Amino acid sequence: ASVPGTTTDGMDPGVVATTSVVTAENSSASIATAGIGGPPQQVDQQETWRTNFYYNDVFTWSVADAPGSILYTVQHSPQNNPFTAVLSQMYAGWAGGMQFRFIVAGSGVFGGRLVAAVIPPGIEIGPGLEVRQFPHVVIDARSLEPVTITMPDLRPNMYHPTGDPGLVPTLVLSVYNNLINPFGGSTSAIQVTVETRPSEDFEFVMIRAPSSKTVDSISPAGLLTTPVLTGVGNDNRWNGQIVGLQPVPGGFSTCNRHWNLNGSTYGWSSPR
Amino acid sequence: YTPQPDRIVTTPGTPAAAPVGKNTPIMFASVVRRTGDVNATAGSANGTQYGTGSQPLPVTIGLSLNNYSSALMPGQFFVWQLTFASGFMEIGLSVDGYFYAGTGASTTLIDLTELIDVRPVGPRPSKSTLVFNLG
Amino acid sequence: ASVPGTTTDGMDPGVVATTSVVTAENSSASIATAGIGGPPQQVDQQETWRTNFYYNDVFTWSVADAPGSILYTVQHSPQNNPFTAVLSQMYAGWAGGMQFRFIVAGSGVFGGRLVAAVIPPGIEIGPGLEVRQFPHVVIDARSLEPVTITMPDLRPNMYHPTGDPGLVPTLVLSVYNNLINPFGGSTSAIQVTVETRPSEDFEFVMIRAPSSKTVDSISPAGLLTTPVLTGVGNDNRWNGQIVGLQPVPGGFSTCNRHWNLNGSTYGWSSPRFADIDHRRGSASYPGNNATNVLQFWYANAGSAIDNPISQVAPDGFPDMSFVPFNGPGIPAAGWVGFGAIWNSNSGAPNVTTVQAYELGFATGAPGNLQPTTNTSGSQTVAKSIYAVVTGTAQNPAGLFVMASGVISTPSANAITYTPQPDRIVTTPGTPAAAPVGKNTPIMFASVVRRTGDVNATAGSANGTQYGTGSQPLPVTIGLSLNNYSSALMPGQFFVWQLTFASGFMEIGLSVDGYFYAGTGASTTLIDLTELIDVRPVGPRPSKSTLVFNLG
Amino acid sequence: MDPGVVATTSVVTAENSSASIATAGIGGPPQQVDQQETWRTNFYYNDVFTWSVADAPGSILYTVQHSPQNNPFTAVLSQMYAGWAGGMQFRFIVAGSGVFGGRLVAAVIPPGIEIGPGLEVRQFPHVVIDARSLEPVTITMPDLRPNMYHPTGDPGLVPTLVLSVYNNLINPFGGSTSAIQVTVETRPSEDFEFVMIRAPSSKTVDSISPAGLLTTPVLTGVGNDNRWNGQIVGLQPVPGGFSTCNRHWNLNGSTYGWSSPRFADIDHRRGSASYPGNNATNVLQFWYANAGSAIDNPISQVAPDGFPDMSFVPFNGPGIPAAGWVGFGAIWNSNSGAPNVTTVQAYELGFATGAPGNLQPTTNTSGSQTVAKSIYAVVTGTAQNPAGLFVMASGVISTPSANAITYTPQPDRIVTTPGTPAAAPVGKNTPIMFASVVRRTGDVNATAGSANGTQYGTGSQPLPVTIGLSLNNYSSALMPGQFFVWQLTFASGFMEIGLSVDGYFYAGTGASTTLIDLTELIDVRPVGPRPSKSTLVFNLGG
Amino acid sequence: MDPGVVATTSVVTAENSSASIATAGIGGPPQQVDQQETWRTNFYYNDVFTWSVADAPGSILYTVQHSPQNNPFTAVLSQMYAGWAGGMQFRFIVAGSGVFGGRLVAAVIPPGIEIGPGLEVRQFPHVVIDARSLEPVTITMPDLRPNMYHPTGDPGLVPTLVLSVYNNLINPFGGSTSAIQVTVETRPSEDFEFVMIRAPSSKTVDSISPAGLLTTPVLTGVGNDNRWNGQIVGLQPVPGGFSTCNRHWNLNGSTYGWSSPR
Amino acid sequence: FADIDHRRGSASYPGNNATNVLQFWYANAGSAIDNPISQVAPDGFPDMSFVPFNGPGIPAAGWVGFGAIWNSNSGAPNVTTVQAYELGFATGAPGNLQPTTNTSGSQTVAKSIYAVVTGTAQNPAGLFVMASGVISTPSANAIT
Repeated sequence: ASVPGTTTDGMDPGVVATTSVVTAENSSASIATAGIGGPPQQVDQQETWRTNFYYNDVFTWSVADAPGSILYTVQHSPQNNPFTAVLSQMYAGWAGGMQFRFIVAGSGVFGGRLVAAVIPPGIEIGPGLEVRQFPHVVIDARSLEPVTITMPDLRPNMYHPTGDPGLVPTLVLSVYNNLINPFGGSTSAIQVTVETRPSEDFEFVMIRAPSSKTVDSISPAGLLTTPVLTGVGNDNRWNGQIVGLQPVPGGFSTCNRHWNLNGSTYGWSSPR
Repeated sequence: YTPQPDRIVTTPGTPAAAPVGKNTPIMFASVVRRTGDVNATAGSANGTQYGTGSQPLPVTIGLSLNNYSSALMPGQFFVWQLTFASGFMEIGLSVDGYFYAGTGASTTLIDLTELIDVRPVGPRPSKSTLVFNLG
Repeated sequence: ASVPGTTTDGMDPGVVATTSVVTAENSSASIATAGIGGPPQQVDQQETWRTNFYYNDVFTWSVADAPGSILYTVQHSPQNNPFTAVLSQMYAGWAGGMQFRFIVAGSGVFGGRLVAAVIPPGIEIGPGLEVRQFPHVVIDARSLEPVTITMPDLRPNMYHPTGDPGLVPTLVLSVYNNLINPFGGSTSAIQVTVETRPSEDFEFVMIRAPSSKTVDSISPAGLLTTPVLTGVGNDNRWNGQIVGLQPVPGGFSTCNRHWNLNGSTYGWSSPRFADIDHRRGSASYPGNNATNVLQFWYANAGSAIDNPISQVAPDGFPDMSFVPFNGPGIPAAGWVGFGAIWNSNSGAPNVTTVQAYELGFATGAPGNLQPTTNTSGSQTVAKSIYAVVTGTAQNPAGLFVMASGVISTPSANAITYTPQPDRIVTTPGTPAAAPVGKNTPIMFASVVRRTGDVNATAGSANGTQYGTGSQPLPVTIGLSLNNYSSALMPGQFFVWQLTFASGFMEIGLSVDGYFYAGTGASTTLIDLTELIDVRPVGPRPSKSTLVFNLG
Repeated sequence: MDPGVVATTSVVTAENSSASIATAGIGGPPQQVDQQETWRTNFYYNDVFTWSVADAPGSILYTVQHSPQNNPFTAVLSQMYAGWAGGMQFRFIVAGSGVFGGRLVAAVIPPGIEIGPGLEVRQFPHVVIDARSLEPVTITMPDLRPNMYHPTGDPGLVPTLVLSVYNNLINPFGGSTSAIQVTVETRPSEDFEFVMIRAPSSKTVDSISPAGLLTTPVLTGVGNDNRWNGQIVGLQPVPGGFSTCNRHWNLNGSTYGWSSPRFADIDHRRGSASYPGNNATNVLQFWYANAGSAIDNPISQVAPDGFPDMSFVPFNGPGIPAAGWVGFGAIWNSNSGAPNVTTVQAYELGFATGAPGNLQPTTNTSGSQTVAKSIYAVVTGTAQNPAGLFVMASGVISTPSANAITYTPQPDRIVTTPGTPAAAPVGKNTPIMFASVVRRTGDVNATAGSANGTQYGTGSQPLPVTIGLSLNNYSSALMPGQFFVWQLTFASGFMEIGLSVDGYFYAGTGASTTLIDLTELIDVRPVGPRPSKSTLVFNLGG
Repeated sequence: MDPGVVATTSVVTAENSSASIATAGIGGPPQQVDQQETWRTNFYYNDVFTWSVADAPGSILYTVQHSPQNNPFTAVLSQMYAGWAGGMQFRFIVAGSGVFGGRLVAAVIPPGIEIGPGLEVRQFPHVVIDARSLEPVTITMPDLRPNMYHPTGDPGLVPTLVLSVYNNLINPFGGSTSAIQVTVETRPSEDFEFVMIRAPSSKTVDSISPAGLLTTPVLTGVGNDNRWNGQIVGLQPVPGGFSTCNRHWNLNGSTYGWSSPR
Repeated sequence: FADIDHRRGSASYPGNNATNVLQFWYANAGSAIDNPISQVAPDGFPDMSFVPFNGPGIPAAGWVGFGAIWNSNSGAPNVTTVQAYELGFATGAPGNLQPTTNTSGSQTVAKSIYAVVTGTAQNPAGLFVMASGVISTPSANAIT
């Protein structure tokens, strides 16, 4: 009695594609050296946030992208999942893997393949990075079942602290083979959606008070929120409603009332 | 817009916002009234006047209280997703504090009146094209 | 034995996809809870109204819909199934889940996925809602077998009263991935049909009289039928038959006889074409001779003490900005009317001055008369367009103007529809119609006589003048009494289906009282001559584009 | 004991229940058969009929056929089922009194029998219902059919239930109370079932029997007349009768007259114009045409659309005429008409004979001529032979001084076309006429307060009723000889209002000419058809 | 038979009694549930309403909500209990006469329905009450609620009991007597229970509906006017009307005039 | 904290000479059709009662902001009538100036506190005043 591949459950991983970085000794070492933070917390395997896949990002794959061109890049972090980012406000450290589910919304008439490799930490990410010379999994554009890969937690640290996570692996989806629409025309692009889920060895180690360093001090996610860019936030020059974005093709250099990510300024004005 | 990059007073020592690939620096526009026309607001028949700033005021307020040194290594963007009524587009934040969106050599002002959802996606490399399509 | 999958029975679900909320002990905690209404009514899992899937709503899925764009969202209600909606007027409360079966009309050459999530009842649904971060399933556009998604009854209440259900879960089926049609050409959309069958735990509890009134604002499907368009039914500014709809690109704002979903008006002028009467206001005339002059009446905006709705204008005074004119040349458009002057203190109207007067709102009377845009800080004005041999100059004076109006045109050939969107006055604090997506606001035209030509007939001898109004008067009459605050969820519109002789056009009605159509950037008047019948569809969100299949 | 408890109860079956269920399997399984449902174990209201003392023993009061519209919940279930079979239980509740006496017959007539005066119900298998009975009498209607099931929309031959007088109603008092009300309550029997589910879009009964068209606000809110667009504040009876045919629509899809139901405009193109006096300064313009020259009106040729159907009053000189119909308007020349600037005035229109000499009022439209004379002075007067009028549709009443003349029109001034049905008082019932407060020329500020009684203008029937009747055909929706009756409930009383096959409205006031105010009126309610011999109730607040 | 004997009796339950008691355990054990108590096995006076001949058939005479203030002993028990659940039994006693006639409708309106002129009670599951009836007609009000229990002070959605005219009252005499009195008697049902005991200092109804302010001695003893401080000996009617605004206080906390009450 | 902007507010100057005159601007409340929330007053208007003051006398505990008057036919502000204008509510503008609290029947009344050469007497004129305000004090000593 069957389920049509066309439709997938949220708990359904699809086809589990393995990679040479994903091993048993890596997982056993991950748990054995994550135990220094204490017992594993939020480890109950029947929770809704641990079994279901939740949306991370979507991206466009077109026929104008050469092979080796990187389309999608995710750093290993608990901010990828929307539920481990909420559980990280009350825990002082995290350790373990994460699973990424890819759904390629192509038909049988398309051609070309994606590639998927887990970059070890310490490697620069950008153009000239040859994904296809890593341990990799190819993904066809005519794939119907979703394909999933596990990101192993390849760390030099024992655990990752919440404020400073340290060095983390990176997952890249680049063009393995050029997408080819045999037809010819303006309708030459497809979309691939990434859903993320914590693995079986993902855990948080020690608890901490949420009145500690808050979400405005560990990541700048709350600096740009929804009402700020619509009718609340003002510029740092004129005190007016931000109603547009003006691109500068030649570049500029603003010194006064401009703060970097190091909490410093080169100007002469307080932030008001 | 008045704050043209050819006339901005800058102390010696600040980093420069340079275009990285197809990504280009952006500056946050706002309607600023003039001494040529008091009643000139957005959509005026006399012509709207735009005042542009480098960062939003809540962003530079929150940047002056906290430190994100262990959040973005040099050469990485922090990217938010801005979805509109028609399309969606992405802006990114550098280490120096400048905002980067990928439009290439285009200088058209973004309308920004149909913005509905602003959400973050996390750290991304600097030499990657942020997706921009208003339709 | 063997079905191929191309043919599915009405009792056939196909593939069943439960996301994370269809649990057995949830159904057990819902069945034992709903006994507070007594024995469960209409529970028998052999009846043909609850074992077969039935049509609820069909909707299109174009290639222009971005991921996350809302295609089809319904709340948990008996109205999602036709026989359950029939028994909903028979019963007085319900509890239990419902099965939603989706059929995708797509070939194997299409591509793209459709997400489907069950929203918990406490979540406000609007622009900032992200659907794909909920427990969901995806449905491909190449789905041959139908997919059923059972929406359970998650509720903080015991049972759901039909009058006040409180908090109900919501099924949202939005775009997961862009539908691709790798072929170019005219084919850029497919269709998805939603079938609905009540679940194994659906039940009704109490009886009530057939269709007894209820706290739940009734669905506004009865205030707009077919005759309204091709028969009786008049306008808001004038009393004429609606001969067509015209789309205005940019928007407009009318706040005279306009009532919102929540029964309220922002302005004067109760919905009835009676007459215009005032008592306080001054009359004056130019010229040293009191013979063959033009009378000049004005009062300030706020002396309408007898008006029980708002003080800013007398009842029936039109919302037309004044066109300033001087001399024997008659003005271009405006609101004239056959009327007279009258004095106060038990005074009857004067015999020798009955004439056509044009009315309006001015600023700076009686000097440099200027047109007025805002109602606040203004003054109402009225002056004759023809010659009358007498003038009165008493400080207490008033008008008597018939309520039906016409448009004064100097040469009167083709002209322009009146009033324009730049000529309608507005009270402060008005809501403004804006074009959302490809949907533009529309405005209903009618045939109105002119002072230059008495024969303003729709035939030969010059094109006609189309007088335009905001919403029809039977809609305002039926909506000035009832309250529809909970009938339609804000951010969507109640869409109907007009059926012409060679096509169809969908018309939506928002929460502001305005009407929307997906004509696009066109100013072409659409003629209602071949319109046959009107069938209601129901709630549909603003991201969906209405069809414009015209012959 | 019929409470809201768990309850044992007893759902009484029918005599042919074993063969009703078995042969109704041709539609498949029986649907909505479950004996614990609370729509099947309770009696619900079906109809009320009036049993008066003036009825013969054996005269039929209440007749109804076997149908699922006899129950409020089987009729609700009937839109989603294309076929039904099974019996029904009827309960009769009498209002009655201890001092009243007389019996009734309830019996089930088998199919193939005519129902009328010749039918003798007392020899059928029946039950007897007293007037003074406390416990309501229950009868069961078996489903005696020549078919296997009754499809909705064409049910075939059905049994009939007939209520006849066994002994005539006696009141030992005398007058005052001379009628009683009996309530029929209807419950499905044991063998009642539905078969063969259908889409609810399919509908059979589309004639409410003129019902949903007259709701309550129509009278305590919106609602206008047929003469002016005035708000309805009163009903006033007239004894003797009246005739109206302008915007008066009968129960079929027809009318006898002009003037489509809309207050837009009056426009006529061809007709002669004149003015008296040798001086063409400060005169009264007089326009005339004959009856039958209206080519542009597609309904009737006798008048332009919107012309008032009143008789012209003969007046001359500077005196303002009493009563009448005036409206603001102007005269326009032909040949791509642009009107003359120097003539816009109030004009009194109407019907005369012998224009422009000795003007006499007219009663019949045949042999008459339409006239239009100004009441106020105008500085120019034309006399061109092709000329027309353009008069607004809403009108006011011209008056010499203030005070209050009478309600206008009187029943004798109203013009009729040949072939018009006349209102006649039948029994103690008498026709009514809907009143509205209208503005006048002697006093513009005719607010309903002090400074004499305000002027009342009366039309025939409400406009909502004219609009909702024009489209639909009701040739069988009301059985001739009866009227459809609504039940108005005030704050301190109630009244029954009827509606015949001719569009007229009736109330049982008798010989009284007093206006009845809908100030304290709250709600109306449909009842159904009821015969003309029954007097409508007049338990008002007085 | 309702005497002061040992008695067998019959305390008639409700249709949803199995689910009313079980879900009311969220407040703990059920309190004041004992079927031999004499405040639960007898009918007591609740309200009287006048049914006149000048009322339309279907006009609402008596409307009341499901509440423990409908019984004189559950309202007494209500000050020491912060929550109740369960049904109630209503009995209607008509004064009537043999010469009077006409029926009434008693039915339980489910929650979520407006109560007024548009409501049609005759198509509800109901009981019929004659004017000339000897034995009083009993209806049971089930506790149909969207909550588990009704806390006192904010009971939520409750069913409503509506008395409407089935057939209008007729008097074949003429004038004189043109109204009748109907007495409503109220008894708790089988599943009625209290939960979650509270201090009696807590109070909900503090407006007597202007009641305890006018007692009897106010008129046959102490009591003064608003103009002079004179003892009240009479009431005198006036036809046509009058206006007083000096020490005349309306039902809100306001007046239109001077002269504080002293 | 945005600027105060109002169209068609009456402006005048007392006397006949236009040397060291004090600029007077007033507009009735309920006529400022500029906000989507209410028409009682323009945006950024302080909720302060006007303390009356004449001649060369600095007012006290008052909301003074830097402002100018523009012609409504063009929108261009006038050159010389840029001063620190007291912003508040008053009851009677052409006669004696008195403070007020209620908005019904009061009027938005603005007046400069230092001497301005000449001044616009145009009746449909408009008033612009910047967002933030400083304190009008007769002396250098602080108050409550």
